[PDB]
Amino acid sequence: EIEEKKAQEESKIEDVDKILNDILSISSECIQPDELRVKLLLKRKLICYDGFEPSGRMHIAQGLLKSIIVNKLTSNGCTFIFWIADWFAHLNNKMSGDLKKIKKVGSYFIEVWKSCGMNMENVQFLWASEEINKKPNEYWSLVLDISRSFNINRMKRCLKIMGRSEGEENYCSQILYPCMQCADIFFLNVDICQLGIDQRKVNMLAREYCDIKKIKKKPVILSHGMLPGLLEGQEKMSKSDENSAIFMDDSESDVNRKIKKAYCPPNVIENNPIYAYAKSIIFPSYNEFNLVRKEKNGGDKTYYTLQELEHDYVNGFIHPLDLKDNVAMYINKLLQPVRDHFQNNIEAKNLLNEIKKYKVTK
Amino acid sequence: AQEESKIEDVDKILNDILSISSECIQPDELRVKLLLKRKLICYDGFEPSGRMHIAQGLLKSIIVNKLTSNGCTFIFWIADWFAHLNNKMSGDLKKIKKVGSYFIEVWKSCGMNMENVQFLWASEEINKKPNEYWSLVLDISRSFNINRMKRCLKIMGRSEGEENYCSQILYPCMQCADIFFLNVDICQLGIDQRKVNMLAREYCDIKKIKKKPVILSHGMLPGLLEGQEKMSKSDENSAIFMDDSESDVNRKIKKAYCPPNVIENNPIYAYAKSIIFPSYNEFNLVRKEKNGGDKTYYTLQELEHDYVNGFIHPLDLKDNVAMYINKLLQPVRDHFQNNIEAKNLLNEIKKYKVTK
Ligand SMILES: Nc1ncnc2c1ncn2[C@@H]1O[C@H](COP(=O)(O)OC(=O)[C@@H](N)Cc2ccc(O)cc2)[C@@H](O)[C@H]1O
Ligand SMILES: Nc1ncnc2c1ncn2[C@@H]1O[C@H](COP(=O)(O)OC(=O)[C@@H](N)Cc2ccc(O)cc2)[C@@H](O)[C@H]1O
Ligand SMILES: [Cl-]
Ligand SMILES: [Mg+2]
Ligand SMILES: [Mg+2]
Ligand SMILES: [Mg+2]
Repeated sequence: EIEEKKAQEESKIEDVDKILNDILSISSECIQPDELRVKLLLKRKLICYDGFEPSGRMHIAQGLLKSIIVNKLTSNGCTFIFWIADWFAHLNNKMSGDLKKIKKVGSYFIEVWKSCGMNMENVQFLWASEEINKKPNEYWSLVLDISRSFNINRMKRCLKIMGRSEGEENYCSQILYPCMQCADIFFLNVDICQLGIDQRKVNMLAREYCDIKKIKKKPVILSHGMLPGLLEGQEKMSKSDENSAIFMDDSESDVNRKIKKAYCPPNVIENNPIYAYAKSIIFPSYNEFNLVRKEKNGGDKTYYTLQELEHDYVNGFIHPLDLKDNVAMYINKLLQPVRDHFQNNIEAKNLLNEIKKYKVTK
Repeated sequence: AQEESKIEDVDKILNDILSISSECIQPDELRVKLLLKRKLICYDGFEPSGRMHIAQGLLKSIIVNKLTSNGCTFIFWIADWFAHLNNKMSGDLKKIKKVGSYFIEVWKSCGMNMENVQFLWASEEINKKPNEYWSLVLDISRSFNINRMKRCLKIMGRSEGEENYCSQILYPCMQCADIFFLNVDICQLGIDQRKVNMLAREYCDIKKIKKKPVILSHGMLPGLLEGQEKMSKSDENSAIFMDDSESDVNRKIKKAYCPPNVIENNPIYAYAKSIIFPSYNEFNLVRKEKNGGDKTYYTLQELEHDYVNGFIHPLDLKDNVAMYINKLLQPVRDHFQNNIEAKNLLNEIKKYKVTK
């Protein structure tokens, strides 16, 4: 009974190390893998979350890239919260600060995520407005206590989380908003903040708040990297950077048109967004990269690892046009279930029609 | 023609109010208000951050009773969450609430036990309508930049000099929201609060709200010692407290600043002018014959002439101001000496360390 106990304990540590190692694989940065390892030792599921301003069409980093990450976590003992940050978009002047339009876009985001090929068993969609107003004393008390703990300058270091900067006129809303986002982490009892690296400053503020308050339960920051825009030098795909985005409602022709003229330098993967889509979206989705091409250009070839793919790209074995053509085809295939849903479901088709009539305000 | 009477009345009302007030942001709006066949809503707000000083009881009572007697409601906003946000009473909301309770006991025994006065708790009222309240706070924050809002630091007793926490941006957004949340017609606070009252009127113009609050600011009662332009818990030994005993009052007044011939920033004279003379409609100065003998003052003009000309020595003014303050505090003393439950409450809050 000492050797089966030993074999019971060994098998558990190997499981955790493998669970940790590929939870880390979706990530650009983890603020303490050792703390993540610790948290995966709990019997319970770990609460993870990301949050979204409903501010316009959804681009493929928020749908396609997101679902890969969420699927990895929910198949590894996590629960995942999508926080529909409607009050936040309103505070940040989005959708002309019209909350009815914001909530329409939020419903649209949920329709997208539900047809994204995410396993939904351990996924929840929570609306900021609804949840804050279920427990408004607890929530605003937290907001106020966070505001007392940090000075203004420190909080202005979080402007990037709302797409703002010191350069513009800074409204007091830009102090309230990061206090609220920080409060959300505690309000939602999050174990893992799982947002893009542009949100990291307010996730670090939350850890700092823990030290200030002598809270030992600190959230782990599991940041994912920025999916780049189509054009050279666009580090971040977004509605804000013109011509940078493929959207979740783009048609098969739109995707083909956008990929064709995207930046894809020969022999180079640094700052190459076509390669980035291959590496961050297609390869995790398919677990191989199957490069299809004409016999004239070398026929088809399957890449079973990312190193294989990189090697053949930098040495000119893969021409840019072959890389672009396959990336377009795989993005189109990954968007097929979303397209089907908005063609076959007339309520959802309606809703997409309504939200596309809106004006994208900043 | 009976609106003739209506207009004569209101004009008299307005003249009295402006005299006691230090500044009124638009008499003409206040006149329009006073000519609404409804009850106007007035308010003042207090952080429960320590013992109450005489500006907040004895002086407060004079303007409150003038407004309520004309049909107004006067809300005393017990700003418990604001005190916690402003780091008072060690941020112990339980102590803040006990202080708030003791405030109500003081106010009820110094002239505010009345139908037209409401004692409302900030925490309680915000949590009845939290979506409405916080939506306002957020929309106010969107409307003003950080520099504009830091111009309100004085309303919390803070300055640009010290470390400015984000709580000092949130607090004025919340105090501004209160004005609309409480449907206030007249903000009747000290002049140290005027920056955020002006922000509320600016918010109305930004939002095209035509119902704008009148700001009716009262002047600051000076502290006991030289150059303390404002009595406060903040300056130690600046304050006479509503719970001070007769020996405490006598001790503090004897020690106080009272420059001969000088009325400017002379706190002893300020207490005579702003509290005693309005409360009694006269000032009876008791003195020995060799020092000028007893004299009854029926106007502030004569009191000022006699003081500036050296007819009233500072010791005589002090002895009489102390007598009168003790007289005015007698109903408070009797309440806390007899109402054993108020007695126990005073004994507890006296034991609280005042924090900033
Ligand atoms: N190009 C890209 N590549 C990869 N990830 C991306 C890219 N663009 C955006 N994201 C990620 O999408 C999510 C939404 O983005 P956004 O709506 O801007 O978030 C905000 O405003 C946040 N303050 C919203 C918010 C509010 C409260 C709260 O408690 C949590 C969050 C974030 O995780 C972004 O990092
Ligand atoms: N020496 C003095 N002479 C004459 N009046 C004085 C003197 N000292 C203080 N007051 C006056 O007493 C009252 C309380 O004072 P405080 O508790 O400091 O107020 C604050 O902090 C206010 N932000 C509290 C507040 C919060 C929310 C809101 O919706 C309204 C108000 C104010 O009206 C002061 O002007
Ligand atoms: Cl409400
Ligand atoms: Mg082929
Ligand atoms: Mg009453
Ligand atoms: Mg005599």
